[PDB]
Amino acid sequence: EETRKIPVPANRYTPLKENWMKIFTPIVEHLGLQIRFNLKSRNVEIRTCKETKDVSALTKAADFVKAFILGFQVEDALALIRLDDLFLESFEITDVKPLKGDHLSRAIGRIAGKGGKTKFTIENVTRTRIVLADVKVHILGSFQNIKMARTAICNLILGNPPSKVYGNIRAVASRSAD
RNA sequence: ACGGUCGAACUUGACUAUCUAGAGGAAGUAAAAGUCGGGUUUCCGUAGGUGAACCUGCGGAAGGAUCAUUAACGG
Repeated sequence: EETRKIPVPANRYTPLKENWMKIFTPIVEHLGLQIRFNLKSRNVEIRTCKETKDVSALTKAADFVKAFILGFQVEDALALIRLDDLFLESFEITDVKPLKGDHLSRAIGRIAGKGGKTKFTIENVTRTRIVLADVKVHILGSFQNIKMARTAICNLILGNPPSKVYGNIRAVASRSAD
């Protein structure tokens, strides 16, 4: 029996505690994996028991809990539980353009937009989920959808206004046999 | 008449300033319906790319649209 341990930061302890039943129930019910949260090591531990139905379910659960810790909602990583062709690609915001200080903050703003609206628009077009950590961007979706979302985000964080980005991603989504 | 003094003005070169004729050159204008025919958020300073514009490099600005998380840490 093998196990996987994944860490949790201090800012994700309370979301883990509130959503704990919605996390451990799908892992143990139909995947059949033991789960605990070590408070000393601050780790979510997932284990294979005799009740595990099939191999690689523990990898599925590990991706689910890792996606929840990175900042995604519990149902958007339950999508990683159910679907097979889903991945979790992430990058830093300074990876494409060296931005210092206030400029960097403005880049973060034009991933969000007003009220988060711009971000949601990309999530509507690329069919992905984007999480903005403090200087990090995480995309959950299919491989081509991750490519479209990262193209939109990289276009946003090197200077393009949101309307041009919307038009470009709508043209690409029309061309992508969606 | 010698000499001294005040000194107009005259001649010669330089510095000039003004007035006044000009062969020629480079132009433009009116007359010829004569001949041939897509990219960009907005900038600043410096440098290069054929002068400017524009593009790129380097360093700066916003005069550019912040969503989500963050009470435990004791045995």
